[PDB]
Amino acid sequence: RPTDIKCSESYQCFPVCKSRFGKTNGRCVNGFCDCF
Repeated sequence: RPTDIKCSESYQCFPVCKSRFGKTNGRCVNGFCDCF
């Protein structure tokens, strides 16, 4: 899902998502993290 976690780039999200939610990967949609 999309969040409100601000990001400039996708590789910023990926580890945050893996850490926090335990998701497989993350990607920066419209400057906000989308984890999946």
